[PDB]
Amino acid sequence: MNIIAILNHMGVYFKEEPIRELHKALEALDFQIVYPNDREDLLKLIDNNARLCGVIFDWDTYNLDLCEEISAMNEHLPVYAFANTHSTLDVSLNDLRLNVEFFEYALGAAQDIAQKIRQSTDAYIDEILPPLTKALFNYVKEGKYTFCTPGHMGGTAFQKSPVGSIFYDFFGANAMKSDISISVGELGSLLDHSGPHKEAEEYIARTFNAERSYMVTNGTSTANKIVGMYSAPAGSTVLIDRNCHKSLTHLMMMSDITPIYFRPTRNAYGILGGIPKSEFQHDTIAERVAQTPNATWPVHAVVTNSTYDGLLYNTDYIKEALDVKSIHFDSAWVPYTNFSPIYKGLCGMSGGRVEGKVIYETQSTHKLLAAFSQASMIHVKGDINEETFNEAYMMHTSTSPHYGIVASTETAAAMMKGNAGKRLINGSIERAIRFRKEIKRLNSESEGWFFDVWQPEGIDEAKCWPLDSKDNWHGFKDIDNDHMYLDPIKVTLLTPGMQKDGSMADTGIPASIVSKYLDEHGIIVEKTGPYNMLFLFSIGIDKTKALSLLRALTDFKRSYDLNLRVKNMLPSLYREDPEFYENMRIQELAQGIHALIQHHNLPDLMYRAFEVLPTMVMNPHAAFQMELRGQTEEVYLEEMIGKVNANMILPYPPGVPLVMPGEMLTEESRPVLEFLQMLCEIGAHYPGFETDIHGAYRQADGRYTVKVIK
Amino acid sequence: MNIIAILNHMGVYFKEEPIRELHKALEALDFQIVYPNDREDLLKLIDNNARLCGVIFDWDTYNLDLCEEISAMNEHLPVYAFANTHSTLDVSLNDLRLNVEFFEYALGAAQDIAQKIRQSTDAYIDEILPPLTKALFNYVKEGKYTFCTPGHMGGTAFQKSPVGSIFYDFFGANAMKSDISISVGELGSLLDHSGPHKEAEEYIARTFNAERSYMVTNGTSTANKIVGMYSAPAGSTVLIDRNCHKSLTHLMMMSDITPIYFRPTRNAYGILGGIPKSEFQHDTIAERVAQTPNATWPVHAVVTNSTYDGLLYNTDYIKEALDVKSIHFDSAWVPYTNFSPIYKGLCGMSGGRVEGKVIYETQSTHKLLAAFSQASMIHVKGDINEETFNEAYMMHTSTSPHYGIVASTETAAAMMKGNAGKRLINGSIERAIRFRKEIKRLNSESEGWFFDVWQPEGIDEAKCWPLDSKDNWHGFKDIDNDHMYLDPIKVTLLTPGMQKDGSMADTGIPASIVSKYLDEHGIIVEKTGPYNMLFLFSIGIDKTKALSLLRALTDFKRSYDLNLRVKNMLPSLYREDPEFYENMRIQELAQGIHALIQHHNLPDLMYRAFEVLPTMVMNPHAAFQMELRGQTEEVYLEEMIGKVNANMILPYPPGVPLVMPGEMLTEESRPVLEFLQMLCEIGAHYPGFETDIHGAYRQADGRYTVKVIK
Amino acid sequence: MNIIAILNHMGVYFKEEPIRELHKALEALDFQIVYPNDREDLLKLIDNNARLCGVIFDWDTYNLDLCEEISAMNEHLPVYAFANTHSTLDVSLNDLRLNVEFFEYALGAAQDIAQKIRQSTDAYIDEILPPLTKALFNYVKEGKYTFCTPGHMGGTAFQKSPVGSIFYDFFGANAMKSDISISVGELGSLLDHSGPHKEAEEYIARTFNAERSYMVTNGTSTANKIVGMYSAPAGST
Ligand SMILES: Cc1ncc(COP(=O)(O)O)c(/C=N/N[C@H](CCCCN)C(=O)O)c1O
Ligand SMILES: Cc1ncc(COP(=O)(O)O)c(/C=N/N[C@H](CCCCN)C(=O)O)c1O
Ligand SMILES: Cc1ncc(COP(=O)(O)O)c(/C=N/N[C@H](CCCCN)C(=O)O)c1O
Repeated sequence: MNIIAILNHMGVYFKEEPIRELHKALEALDFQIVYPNDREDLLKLIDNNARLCGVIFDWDTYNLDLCEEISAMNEHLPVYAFANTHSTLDVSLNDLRLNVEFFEYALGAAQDIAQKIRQSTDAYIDEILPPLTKALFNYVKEGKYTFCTPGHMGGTAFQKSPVGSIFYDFFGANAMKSDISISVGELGSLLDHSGPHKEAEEYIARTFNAERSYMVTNGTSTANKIVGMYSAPAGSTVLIDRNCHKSLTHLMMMSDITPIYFRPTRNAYGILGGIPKSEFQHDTIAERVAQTPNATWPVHAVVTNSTYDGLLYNTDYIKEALDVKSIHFDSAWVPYTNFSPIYKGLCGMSGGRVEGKVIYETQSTHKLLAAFSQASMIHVKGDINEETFNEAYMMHTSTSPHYGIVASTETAAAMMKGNAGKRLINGSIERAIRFRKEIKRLNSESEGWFFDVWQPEGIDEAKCWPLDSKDNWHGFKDIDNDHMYLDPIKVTLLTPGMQKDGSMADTGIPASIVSKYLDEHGIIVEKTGPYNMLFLFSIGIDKTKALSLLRALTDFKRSYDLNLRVKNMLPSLYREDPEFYENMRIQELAQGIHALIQHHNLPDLMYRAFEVLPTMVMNPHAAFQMELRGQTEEVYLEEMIGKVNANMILPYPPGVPLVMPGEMLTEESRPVLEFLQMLCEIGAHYPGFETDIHGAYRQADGRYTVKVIK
Repeated sequence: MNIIAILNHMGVYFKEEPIRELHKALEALDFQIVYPNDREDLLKLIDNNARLCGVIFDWDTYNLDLCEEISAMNEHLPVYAFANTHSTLDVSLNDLRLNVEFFEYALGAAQDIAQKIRQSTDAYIDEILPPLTKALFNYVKEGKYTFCTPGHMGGTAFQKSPVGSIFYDFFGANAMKSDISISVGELGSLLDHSGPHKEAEEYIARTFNAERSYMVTNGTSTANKIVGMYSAPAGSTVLIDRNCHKSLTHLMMMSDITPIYFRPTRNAYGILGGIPKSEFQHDTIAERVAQTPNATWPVHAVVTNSTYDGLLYNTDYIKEALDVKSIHFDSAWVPYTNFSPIYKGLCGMSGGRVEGKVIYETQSTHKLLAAFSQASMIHVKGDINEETFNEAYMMHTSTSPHYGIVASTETAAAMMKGNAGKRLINGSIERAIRFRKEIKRLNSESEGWFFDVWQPEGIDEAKCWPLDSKDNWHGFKDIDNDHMYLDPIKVTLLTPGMQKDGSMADTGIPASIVSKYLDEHGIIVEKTGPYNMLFLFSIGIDKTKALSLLRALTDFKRSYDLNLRVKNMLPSLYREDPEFYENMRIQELAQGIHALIQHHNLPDLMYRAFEVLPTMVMNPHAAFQMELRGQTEEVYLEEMIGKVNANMILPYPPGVPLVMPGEMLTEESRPVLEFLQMLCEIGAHYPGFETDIHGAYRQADGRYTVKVIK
Repeated sequence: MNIIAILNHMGVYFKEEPIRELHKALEALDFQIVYPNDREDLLKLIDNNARLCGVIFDWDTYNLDLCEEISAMNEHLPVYAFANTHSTLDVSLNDLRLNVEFFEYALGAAQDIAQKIRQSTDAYIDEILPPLTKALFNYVKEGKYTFCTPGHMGGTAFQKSPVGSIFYDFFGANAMKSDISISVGELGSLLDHSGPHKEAEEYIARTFNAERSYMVTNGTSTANKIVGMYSAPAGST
């Protein structure tokens, strides 16, 4: 934050000489001087380099509208205008609102002006920094000696060891000096909500449209556990999205609560759909309560918004129709809502208080914003017991929080403020839309197969595209209108292999092969389905990465059409089993995997298996408790009918839980067993594509076992 | 790790010129060349700089015993010997065991030798690095493009923002690039225990003398909860150290487990003593089970070893005598055991398998070793159900672990390997002992008051000093012999105010004032008691910090004797309340606090309050569940007698839980109430010394309230 | 107050190279480094140059009695001892009374030691400065814009005039920037005996063995008139 831009190269000594003296004086204050050639050059320089901390220009040459253009991108960016002919009568109120400091041309005045510019730079840094992060930076500047934990003592222990010195050099001195504990009392305490930490929370609460905000250092898994534990005492009933993360299952296995599951939809690709509106109706909930033993009217409800693939709910309807006092939205995938108007009414915090209800949002700051991993936010709108919620929060938060993660959470809040943050979010949205349009365009010019994007046909402007019943791009059957919206940030690319009606095509390219190819060429997809790939076009994706992705996809298509050897096209896959892939070509491998999927009819089997709910003999807490007591045995896959499952069965695809602890497979739920057996059979044919079923254990004979209650 | 030391100043061109050529060629490979003046200079240089990666010396001038001296400090540090007169007949087997590579003198041979030295440096780095950290570093060197979480995409989003650019510049590019998720499949999965992660675990298990090892990214709080949840099913009885961390209390509030509390001792200073051997006897436990309602024979037992003040147990006796199938040692404060012989038999992992028992150790790697905060280890010795334990582990571990914390854990394991790690631990122990001896010496030669050190009178050699019933330095009454030992690392300094018999002196200086003075002068103590101050002499403490501490203590004594103004001595304290501290001098403030402590008789009241156990109406789980249901009201301090506490009451001092959730104060436990009232009265007299009682809430009127069940 | 004396010419790399690095890091912080040839040279240099703000020496070569000799001339002058063989057991209470800060020899540790020495230099300057003078210097460092008397506004009016510019160059910028009035409320008021002014009086009273002290800006003529007028009412002898 030490780059100062000086405009103009005028030809009068009485201006150039003071500017050269000021250049020397600023360099004496550790500033880096850059010289844009014109106004447009300066604007581009500001737009591309966030470390530009100041602009110096001649007022005689440029009017104060240049400051308006500068403030359109960064309203806090200090501007220094040198006045020669204009006086105090040449400035208006609107101009006086801009962040301009006025200086004059004079020999020998460079030291004072350089000091003024230094003070202005410090003030700008102070203004844009959030409170807790600024306090942490100041503490690191202090350089105090610690005799407390962590114990590496600001990295000294690492510097005393060779391997530790490598670690120190990799992570740097500042990452070690900022690693502190509550023994440093000037920083306050995360658990006590005191000092800068306290202000941090309020800062966050104002940035994310929340009444109360809590910082979590063990991810949205821990955030979900905290919210669920405060909301649902032992013996209560909770509505749970079936498309819930495994953390909700862990919470259920932790606390004795009775679950009643919302039933979401899906398509042929295996993309999880939204919960139909009827499932939020009071009569449906009452019927499920009556049909569920030891179940009363639910006191908490958890909905996944959005889904992994980017399907957001109209949350106003849910907040109005869900007759539950506590509504929690697992928004791990959408922390950027409230920073763009396209998400209005599509998130838990949207709007104001709900009478007689409390609304929670759990957000993975580290997922779609800029924050270190495990950084999570809990946002509360409504009435809570602050003491009791603080107890539930302390039971899951460590007494030695990582200050880097907490500061990253606060800095993520800070990065969303002002014109710079608005431009960040809007630019990411526009980049994703441009990539989607380019994928469609390339598909049009392509002669033969090419990747498609799972989206509406004619996307034009920046918005969350609604999923209507008339259209068939989304693949959902009889969908509710004004219910589900597609997030433009989450870009799903489709590989060939499925038809418009949901059936399989004669040929197809499993998306896992494309994922491996991208990995070999330095591109990491977020996740891969049977014929879909998810790419996150977050604030961290630039034009370079999008163009590289396009080039890699085109190169894959060219290589596949040429039918190259798997040895050369996928070197890592060949290294997995050189004998099996010695002479195989990419087309033969892709067609073999597609033929396995088609002959076993994976899409229909997966859909049928996930549209029938296994019967709940006991809640997950009871099954886990009897598992901890040793009352469990390992049986084979085919013998699981009539057995109470002890663990969660989470297969890939589709990547969501199919069987919950305390659930039993019957003749009605036999599709679950045959889908699992199909997955086990398919995963044993190609050495680089194994069966991935959490909760199932592969034996030496290749058979798969599950753990069930005796 | 690019510093090469050349020990050579010969006066022959046929050696000098090839060495100069080698210097230029090594500099071309980005090596920093240093020139020690002699053998002793080279040895000191190696001892003081862990970034030295190679030694080049002339074999004619120096025999191979110099390599022996080098390997005494670093057995992997490559040595390059230039042979002129010696041949293959001049090397013995013992010399051949040393890591020495032989070269020859020749013009024009510098490039090949420099390449060989580069390969040797890379081999050295590879040899000392642990596997998972090496994989992380290699992945960062790859520089791939991510379309997955975290979403800052290696820090790109940070570089696109001004405040984010400040954050990026502070933490550095490598910290942000190493932040990844399981979408990068080559690094494996911590949750799945696959790939390099798996190797890391095995590596850790071999370094810490554990059968199995698990890495926790949410601290020893989460590690304790995982161990307890696996070991204690709902409805089971657990033996719990009363000197337990709040995490064990949180686990009891989470799971319906019935606790039976061990009773540790304490001294006049409030230092928590060890649990007497009688509490571990089968008859005592059986009697407690008979008296405790809804209690069976305990299936789990948790012991805090060591204590906060550094008291380790003879763990062999506990393992032999404690008739519990599951014994868990909360060793958050002692992760360096197994790395020094003085701790033999003083930790859970010491020795081998206990027949019919499982032993757990929970270590805060980030507390006394070199690791990032929240890094913890679970060490298991004995038979466990790996699948059930893995489920319990997943229930508390986030699906997006901080890879930096995981790598810091592995690097902490690697830092203990070899002669360098042995020298690190031994140097820390010897530094702590030298500081203790210096404190004793300064006390002996001081005229008047001086800081004391809680230790035996005649500490000479490096060992854990036993606490004998004959000596009275430790202040414990009728202690068992060969039971408790003092860890030399944990240095407790005593300020005047107490007497040798346990009563308080006429005058005294509370340790909080000394703590504030040290904070003002850049020294952070671990924690402060009424008259004691704890300092951690970890591997991160050097001679510089120890001498700085001594200087600061002498400065405090001088300033206090001069009776300076509080305005000048403690500027922050005066800034808290300028009107109250306007004319106060340090002696008056210290004497006022000491007079309050004496008049209220804090030591005797605290001892009595922690000597009587409050009666357990219900276990903490029941109280917390009924608190989550709104069945809790708020009463004042004087009205808690006969009420069931809803939350744990943790007073400071002594910093350990006094009242647990579900416990009720009676006439037998009225000293608890008197002690709490005394603390509330004492904390309202000086604006910088407030009452610190977790679970008690100060109101506007100044009175303190606690909440109980209605 | 930026002259640091470094005292040794040892013949070992593991000490010489860190000292050279510290020399570079101290020059980066605007310090002037001097190299006395021996102990007596250093003592004479300290005696003859009050602008010496620090002494760096090797603890192996010189015991802490050299710090005693230095403190005999200036008890607040910071000394920096580099410890190699001596440990915490080699220092006594009397030595611990001296204003010595201890460092170690290590490559790459120069920036931290330079920052520590800078903080020590600032503390030394603060300790020797009186309160009101310190406040005036700090205010001048703030560089505020005044719309109040004196009216030259920190010397701007002098810089706007040729003869005024000669006057300004002669008297210097700090003299004109420190010439302020009570409109700057943070400096307090001499007439009201408030703020740093009040502290100044107390400071003066302690230094001159007086119960009360008053500052006069019009000489002992005015001081005598004040004392006499308070002491001698009209009509007295
Ligand atoms: C809806 C929802 N709610 C909560 C959480 C827990 O949040 P976390 O602890 O991870 O911060 C997640 C986490 N999903 N990601 C993990 C894998 C890590 C990311 C790999 N690129 C998974 O797929 O299991 C979630 O999807
Ligand atoms: C016996 C025992 N067992 C487990 C834990 C949890 O380990 P953690 O989650 O913190 O890694 C702790 C934690 N003690 N330290 C914390 C914070 C200290 C910060 C200043 N140095 C506290 O005082 O409450 C413990 O003392
Ligand atoms: C006993 C006594 N009491 C008070 C004062 C007034 O003090 P002042 O206003 O000057 O600060 C003076 C002043 N004497 N100085 C002048 C000579 C000027 C300096 C020549 N080098 C004189 O002799 O006339 C004094 O001698």
